Amino acid sequence: MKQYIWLNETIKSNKQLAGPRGSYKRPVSVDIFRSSTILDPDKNYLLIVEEFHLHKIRLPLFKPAGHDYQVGIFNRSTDEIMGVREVDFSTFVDEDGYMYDYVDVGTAINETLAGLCDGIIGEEDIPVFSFNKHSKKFEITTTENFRNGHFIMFNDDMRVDFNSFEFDDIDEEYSLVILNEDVETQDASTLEFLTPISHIVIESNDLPVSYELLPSISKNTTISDNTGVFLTNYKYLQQNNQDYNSILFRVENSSNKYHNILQTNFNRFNLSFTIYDYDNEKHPLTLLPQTVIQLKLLFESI
Amino acid sequence: MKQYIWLNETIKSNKQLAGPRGSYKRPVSVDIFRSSTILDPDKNYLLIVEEFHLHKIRLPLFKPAGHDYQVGIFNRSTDEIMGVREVDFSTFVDEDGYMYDYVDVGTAINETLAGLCDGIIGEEDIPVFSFNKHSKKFEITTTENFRNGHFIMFNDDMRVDFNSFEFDDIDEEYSLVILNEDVETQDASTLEFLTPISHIVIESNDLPVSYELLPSISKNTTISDNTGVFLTNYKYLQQNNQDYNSILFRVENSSNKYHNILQTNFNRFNLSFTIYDYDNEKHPLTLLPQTVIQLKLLFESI
Amino acid sequence: KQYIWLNETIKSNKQLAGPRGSYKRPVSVDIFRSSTILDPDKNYLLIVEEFHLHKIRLPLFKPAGHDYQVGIFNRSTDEIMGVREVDFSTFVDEDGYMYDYVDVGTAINETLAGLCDGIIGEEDIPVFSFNKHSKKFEITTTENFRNGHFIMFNDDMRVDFNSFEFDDIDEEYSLVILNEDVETQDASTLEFLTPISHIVIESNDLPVSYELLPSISKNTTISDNTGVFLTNYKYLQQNNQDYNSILFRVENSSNKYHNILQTNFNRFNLSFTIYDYDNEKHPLTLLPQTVIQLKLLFESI
Amino acid sequence: KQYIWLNETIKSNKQLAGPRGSYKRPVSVDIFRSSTILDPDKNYLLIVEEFHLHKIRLPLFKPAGHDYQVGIFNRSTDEIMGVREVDFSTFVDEDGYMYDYVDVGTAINETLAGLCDGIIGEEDIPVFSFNKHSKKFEITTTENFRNGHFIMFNDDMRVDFNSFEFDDIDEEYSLVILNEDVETQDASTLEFLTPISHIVIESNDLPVSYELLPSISKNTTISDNTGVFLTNYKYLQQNNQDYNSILFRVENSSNKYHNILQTNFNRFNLSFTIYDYDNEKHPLTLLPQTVIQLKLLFESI
Amino acid sequence: KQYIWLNETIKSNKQLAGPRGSYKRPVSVDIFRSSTILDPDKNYLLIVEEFHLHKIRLPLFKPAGHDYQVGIFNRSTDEIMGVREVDFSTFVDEDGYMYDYVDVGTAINETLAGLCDGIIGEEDIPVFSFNKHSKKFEITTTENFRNGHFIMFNDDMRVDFNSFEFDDIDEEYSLVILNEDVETQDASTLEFLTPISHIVIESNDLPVSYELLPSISKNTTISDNTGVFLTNYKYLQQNNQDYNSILFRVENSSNKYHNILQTNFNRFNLSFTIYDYDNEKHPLTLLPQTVIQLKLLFESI
Repeated sequence: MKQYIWLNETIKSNKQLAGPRGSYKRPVSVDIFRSSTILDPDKNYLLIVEEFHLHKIRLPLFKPAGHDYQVGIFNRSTDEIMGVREVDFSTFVDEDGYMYDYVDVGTAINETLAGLCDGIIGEEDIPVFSFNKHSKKFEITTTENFRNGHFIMFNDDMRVDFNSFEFDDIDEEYSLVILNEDVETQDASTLEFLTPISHIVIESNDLPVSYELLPSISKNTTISDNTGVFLTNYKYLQQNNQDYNSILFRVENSSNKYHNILQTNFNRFNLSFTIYDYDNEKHPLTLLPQTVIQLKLLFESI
Repeated sequence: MKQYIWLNETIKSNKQLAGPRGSYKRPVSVDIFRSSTILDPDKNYLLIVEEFHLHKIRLPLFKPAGHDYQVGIFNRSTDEIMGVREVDFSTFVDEDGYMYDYVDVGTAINETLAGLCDGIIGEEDIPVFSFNKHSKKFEITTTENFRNGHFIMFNDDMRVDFNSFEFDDIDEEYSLVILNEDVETQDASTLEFLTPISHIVIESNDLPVSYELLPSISKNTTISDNTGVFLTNYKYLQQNNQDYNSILFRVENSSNKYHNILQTNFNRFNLSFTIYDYDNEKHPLTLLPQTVIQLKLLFESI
Repeated sequence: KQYIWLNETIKSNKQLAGPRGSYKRPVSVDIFRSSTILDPDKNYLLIVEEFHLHKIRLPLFKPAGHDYQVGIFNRSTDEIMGVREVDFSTFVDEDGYMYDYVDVGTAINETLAGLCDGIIGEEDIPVFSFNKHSKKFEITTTENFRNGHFIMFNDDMRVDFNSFEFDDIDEEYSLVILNEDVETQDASTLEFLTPISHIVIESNDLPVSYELLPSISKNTTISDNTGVFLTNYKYLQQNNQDYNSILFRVENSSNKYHNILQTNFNRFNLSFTIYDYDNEKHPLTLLPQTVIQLKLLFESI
Repeated sequence: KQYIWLNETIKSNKQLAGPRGSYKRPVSVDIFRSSTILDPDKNYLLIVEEFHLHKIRLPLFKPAGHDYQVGIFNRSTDEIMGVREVDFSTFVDEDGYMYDYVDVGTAINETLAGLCDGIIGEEDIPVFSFNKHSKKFEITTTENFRNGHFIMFNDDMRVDFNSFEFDDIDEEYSLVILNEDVETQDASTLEFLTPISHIVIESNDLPVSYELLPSISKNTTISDNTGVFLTNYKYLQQNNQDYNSILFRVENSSNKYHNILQTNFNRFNLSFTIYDYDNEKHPLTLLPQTVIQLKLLFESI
Repeated sequence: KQYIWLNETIKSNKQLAGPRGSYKRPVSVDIFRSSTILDPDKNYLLIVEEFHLHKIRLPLFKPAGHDYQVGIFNRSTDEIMGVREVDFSTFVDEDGYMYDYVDVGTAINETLAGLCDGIIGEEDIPVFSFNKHSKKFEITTTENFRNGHFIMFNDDMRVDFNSFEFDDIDEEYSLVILNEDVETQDASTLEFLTPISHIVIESNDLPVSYELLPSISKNTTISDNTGVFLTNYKYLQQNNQDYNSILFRVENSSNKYHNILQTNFNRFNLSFTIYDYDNEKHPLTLLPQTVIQLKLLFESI
């Protein structure tokens, strides 16, 4: 008596629908609509998302608002701090608050550093902070008399997010960057610390499916009655410096991500793709002209 | 007594059946035909494709119809667009609309670029777009005098499909390729953005099996009662520059990939292999003279 | 629910297998137990949990399946100078196999050298070899050859050595494009050369459900053909190693079950059989050093 | 069958965690809902589907679990010159931990150089160091030192730094055989240095069946000991990163269920505890930048 | 459906294990609880969910299993000059094992260097060694040795060092084809050298269904032999490390269950045992630094 009902669905795009480079920000959404009912009224069903493919989409790599970076210059002779300046990303950011290239994250940190040294260090001893495309690691390029005279300072947010450099803590907030070579690099990639993207989610405002329990909407009370609809949640990881992506999800062996279907009598519902950031700020996945999206669902009877 | 019924099948080929280099384009198809009935009438069954092997077949690597590429050249001194041309693939394409080598995709982009430099730029400083066999990444080769004078422009389709270059957006369509060295290469492979092949499916016109639910045929309306018989969905990924492949599948992941058998009394049925492109255009998997195809089905009783 | 486990092993020696396995003794075990294995009141499924074929020999190539031909194309006259079949007969064992991809490379080389005996000077004769390091075939050439001529591969050579760069001239032959002294394959193609498809465990006398097979006949489609298979392991040739240690362990998503039809037995045979891509089955044979391990599960329903 | 999902998060900041996580705030969450979570008619299993410990600091070394000693052996006189315990006192935090293998190397070195200063000249004093790039420890020496002397490692040093080649002179000490100026480990041994074994989710108040534990008594065997564990993540230190982002997802082992004993509840606590290899348990703590995510599944039966 | 989890650990030290594990104390634990573990009215399966054997020492080679012989062949005379069997006696520990592939290389090298003593000049003696970096054995030779002579491997050597290029002259012996100074294996063959087959958890007194085993005596094939195995871990030697840290974690949907026959018990013993390819059984033993972890599941039906 076990029944398997498979529902495929797709989304084509174009320049008229999405605008140049996805300027219109059209959310990825699909209206499933059929002439008859999908499920039998005698049976109880579970819903699982078997697969999806988000082919040719754009995702942000950095979100300055979440971070509070600061750089500084220390002196060896006087043994005191020369200055401290916050990293200003304002010129590099798009309207929605995001950046799309770790070269630009590296550039912004460099301009803050070069600007801080303007009065106090000579031109050819100004250290350069940059992002290497090959190794996916940030590097610090320095002269030998700079290393003898001064140190570069990172505050705790810079310390943590660029953790694979070598550090020597001077106080509660600031740390010195230990530099022995002309070109010093990270021991390891830390791009996972910089990406704002946490999860990608499929939701539905009208599908009669059992909600997931959530914590309190407010920041105050532990007590909560809050719920939400989630059909699958895919954990996103940023392996490299590619803002343009092609994301394949295929359910594996265990396939534990089931949700109860509450009402059998329906022929219509909406599905949407939503991106959650690490700060829990929600925003929709948007189409490019060249985006194709595939989706496969399974309604399984019990 | 739960029952496992296993069904094996193979296709050998030759030069008479398939034609030279598979000229005849005979679809991969099998008629399973047996003496007595395959299943018991007293039981209900699920069908799952345990394993297949597409041994020595050919697959296309690129499909120019779906892409609208344009290159261009931007002068720094005048600070204006000098020329723009569409990339023409007509001289590289086979009967069905496909190409079979990423070198040729590189060459086509190169000749477009050379043709656009014909009148305006001197012969020694003409840039060379190419495909590196060793790294699976496309490269742009340039002289120092060219980089001081001019830029290479990619439109939004080029931008997306060759995204791992460093870009600088000048306009709603075109973006500048930032070049700092003689030979500049992609920071990541983008062959996944070029392959027209999405899925490879096994289907049947006469097996009494439950249909999967499909989206609307008509462009205007969203409603649909469209259906189709799909026995398995193999997702394809282009790993390298190999048109000739040996494709193995074993069901270690898709525990859920079952289909209901509606009738128990059948004696014979057809199976055929079909390739779906990303534009959802259907075309059959075809034989070479050297093709061997293996296939294993499971009828599992409930 | 009942889980009944059954271990078996085959130690080998020079007296049982002969020197270099010259006796060709099939890998085979007779299980024989004092009482009945399964209790008569229950119904059972059989599954093969693991085996280990430790220290055995497998072939890497089988010339009979392939029809290789090489040729020389003159670029000046713009015509074919000659064509010859690749003969593997000096390289093959009694059973029809070869055991090293160096030898497969050597045989293609000697065919290519022989065809250039009268036509081209000694110094420009091209060399086709197998690299042990990269598992890729290579073509060594002089610059004088590359201007004058091209090497030709027929379609079987084209498909099996597909990762070279090719240019078709007619419906059978293709030109090998060569721009450097030492040109090599873009990717390994050993998967195209191995004859080994599957390794299987079968039984003459175990009361188990048979798998449905296609027709033995050359012409007709209709079939009542069947056969006993307890597991089938897909084999892939990763490198140039004829000697192998093959480990199989069942992953969690467990489908490879077979119905036991009769509970009343205390004795059965198991045999290991190799299947090739041309469907020709032959037995897995013992070496003196071979150890074989096996674990079966009888799981009740 | 019913699937009840429950998500939770912990945002953090400078005021909650303190500078560099100095306040040592345990990673903990109180769930609290207006209505009851589970239907009283049904029976449930609990499984932790996923968590993500994003931006946390973990120790890389814990001196109290080791007893390291270096020494010097003279080749000519063929006797032990001296021996000393490696002093980690200066390099350690309040809680007894270190966070960099560069500092583990430095501590071993200063003990080695302190033992040499009266009996070996400056030029020939060997340098023990950690290599950031290869993730392997190294010993830098002069040819004059190699011929005159040997470095001595005791058993604990011998085992934790096992990829150097060794020569046992007595039942405790071993000679480090050195041929080049810079000699390195044949393999990384960071897995032997980490104190972190498991990371666990526990709950004092959730009505879930306990896991059976052995006695806290070292001498006696008998035990009635128990504890609430909802999942246990095995941790592996691969590199020199104290700052981590740890992701768990139940693809591997969905056998990890615990019986819910009481359906009637709307409140419980979840905490993240770290267990070292000596079984010393301690709380996972927050940095200002930490974000923690958590997903539980109550599944009916 | 009930899930009963039982944890267990062994925290070693110098006094329990002895210096370098001198005391050869087997890895064994006694579970002993106040009340009965399982419910009397229910029926149970047992699965081992995970273990961790952290800081143990395993052997890499076992000479008694192999009969290695090298030889030398003259090109000019076209005959065998000499043959000698490879003696490992001077390298082997009390229990018949060796712990470094360098020493296996050295032992073959001395057997080779003793055979050349009277026959070949000092410079032209070939060197057999193990390359630590590549995990491959190597042969170093001079130009005039390759022109003058060949090295011979017998069939046992041929099979265990199969990655070299070979050429057979006789039912037992084969020639090692050497074209360059330093010649190496085309593939690693440490898997042909490890004597370790699997690591097993046993129990004398746990009331659990035994696994069915073959005959102890090789005379007859009939057998009523049985043995208690709770889990069965296949071991693979991937490098030259004798000191290891072995982690086992079960797959989501494993079949590796055993039937518990009696629910009325509160005590049992677990022990870790190593099985070799010759089926010889020996206990896993503690070092002072060893930590053992273990998690059982009893799952009701």
